[PDB]
Amino acid sequence: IVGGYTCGANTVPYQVSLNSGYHFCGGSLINSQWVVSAAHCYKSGIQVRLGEDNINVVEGNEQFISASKSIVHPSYNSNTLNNDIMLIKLKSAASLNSRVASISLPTSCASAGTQCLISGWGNTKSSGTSYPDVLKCLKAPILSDSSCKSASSFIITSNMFCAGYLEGGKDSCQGDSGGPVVCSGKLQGIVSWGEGCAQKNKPGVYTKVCNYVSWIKQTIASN
Ligand SMILES: COC(=O)[C@H](Cc1cccc(C(=N)N)c1)NC(=O)CNS(=O)(=O)c1ccc(C)cc1
Ligand SMILES: [Ca+2]
Repeated sequence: IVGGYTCGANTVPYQVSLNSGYHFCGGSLINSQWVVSAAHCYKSGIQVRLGEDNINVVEGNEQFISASKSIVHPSYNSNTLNNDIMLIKLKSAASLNSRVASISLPTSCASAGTQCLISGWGNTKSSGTSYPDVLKCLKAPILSDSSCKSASSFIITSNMFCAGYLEGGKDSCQGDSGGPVVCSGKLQGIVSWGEGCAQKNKPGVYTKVCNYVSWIKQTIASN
């Protein structure tokens, strides 16, 4: 997260860390046994860490659970990152509480100008590198599709949306991928891609979750 603020211990209870010997992507807990992340975060031997704040220090509210099955979206295109969404099922159900809680799926798609919460343990520098140990947060509004294309020249699909500031300075970054974008109390996006970080006229691009609710529900009810 570039230009954000320290969230505060366990203030984002649905935020998860994907670990394969080290943190490599974020994700969101949608129920006691399922996690949603980005398909480009796919990897074998994934361990899900819940209740995390400082990812390098056992603080007491963590739950480390191995994944038993990973399901990348059937139409994921790694070249364009269209349909950049993936489902991860935990070996055993997590114990839900104040510090470990699920986030609800949307019933409608968020609209332009809506303020959302983006979070992750990603890089905090637009130039160079600096990775934080604690969870960072950022408030950012959804942008209109035309305004996004006009300024960035990005080729967006109907399964993506832009959020951030055309002025630059604030944005998600390397390592935040797979993480949550929450608006109106529901999971509306997944950190997917961008061009550099916090660059002017180059806002972040996120997977539009409201288009995948049906797929998610059907997959979870049968796996
Ligand atoms: C990979 O290194 C980076 O600094 C960022 C990471 C990132 C990830 C998710 C969201 C954001 C964000 N801005 N909100 C940033 N991505 C890039 O800079 C990738 N763009 S790119 O122009 O470098 C590029 C384009 C196409 C290919 C095949 C490879 C690389
Ligand atoms: Ca910890």
